[PDB]
Amino acid sequence: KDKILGVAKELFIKNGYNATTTGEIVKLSESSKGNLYYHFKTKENLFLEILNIEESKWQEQWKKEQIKAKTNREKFYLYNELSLTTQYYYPLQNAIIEFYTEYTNINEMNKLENKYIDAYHVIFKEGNLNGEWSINDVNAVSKIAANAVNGIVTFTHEQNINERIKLMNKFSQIFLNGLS
Amino acid sequence: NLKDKILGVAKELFIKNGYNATTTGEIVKLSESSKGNLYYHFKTKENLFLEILNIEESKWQEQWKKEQIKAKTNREKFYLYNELSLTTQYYYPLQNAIIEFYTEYYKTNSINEKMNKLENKYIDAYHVIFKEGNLNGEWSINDVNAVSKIAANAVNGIVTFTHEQNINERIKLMNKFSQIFLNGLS
Ligand SMILES: CN(C)c1ccc(C(=C2C=CC(=[N+](C)C)C=C2)c2ccccc2)cc1
Repeated sequence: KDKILGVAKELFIKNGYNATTTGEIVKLSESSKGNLYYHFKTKENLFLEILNIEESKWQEQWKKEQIKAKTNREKFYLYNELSLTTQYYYPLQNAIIEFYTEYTNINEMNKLENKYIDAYHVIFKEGNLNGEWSINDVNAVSKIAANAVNGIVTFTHEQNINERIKLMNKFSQIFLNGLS
Repeated sequence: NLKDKILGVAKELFIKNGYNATTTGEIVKLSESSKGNLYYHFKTKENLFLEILNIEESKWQEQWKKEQIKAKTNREKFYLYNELSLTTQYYYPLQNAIIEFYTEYYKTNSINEKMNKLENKYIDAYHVIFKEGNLNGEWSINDVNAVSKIAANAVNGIVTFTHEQNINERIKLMNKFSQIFLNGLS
């Protein structure tokens, strides 16, 4: 089970959903095509299970890291820097978008997105309560921030990590200064 | 037209079935050609696709050339460029092929280098906006290169990762973004 999950995740990250075949998982995970079945049934269910684990791991990791930022302003900076460095969830976004632009309401996938946006919602709601900013539509600002940061993460993979952190911090500064 | 008919047919098939499901045997049979000849003009399925994107990219640039004339200030041009990126990607028939292609070859240094040259033309559009804006006194931005990359990546994140099917709400979110972003530059 655990060899199929690890190799699957890696191939999905490296090649996306379509280019990863159950045969290719079978060959590199030392297990039968019927071994993948029963444990996972289908390629889709294996991927969705990988996403469940990834988003739980990401959410665990953020629970621990957010104590390090005292203000919600600092938490926005921190969360966005961590999205670039984390091994969890963010590395799969290209596989996730592809899977999303193919699959049949499994879409009920939207509770995976709402979780990923909810970190910003807490940040922005709590910042509202602690007088750090005034935001009337937190739901909208949360979605905008999350998807914007996701674009900065996902579309700058080619680059040096220090420069990516520098671009991201400038984004965070512009964005927060724009809530003024 | 060996090369041009393969381009047209490949485009149709990429629209119809996406990048991954479309094979070179299909492209060549419907073009009345051969895989040896496809290999000759484009070497790979990957490079054939990249050539289509370059022709399409050129069409997008000429559209923006004539559409930006209706936005008086560079501030208005920023809002418009972002809304156009969104609405165009929403109906664009090659969009799914582009996503499939990108999500497969984004970590391949060979292809991913050529993807960057395409992407940089988008960032250049933003650079012109922000530079012209500096000159016109609409804002004062020190690193126009950084800000242009940030805008381009941020706008396309909003377009790609947003799941709201309602195009009205998507447009509203993008215009809010443009407002926040520009307000942050002051
Ligand atoms: C048809 N059409 C107008 C467009 C089509 C595609 C793009 C994209 C993109 C993403 C990031 C970019 N950056 C960071 C410069 C540039 C382009 C893009 C979206 C999803 C997957 C790959 C690329 C934009 C416009």
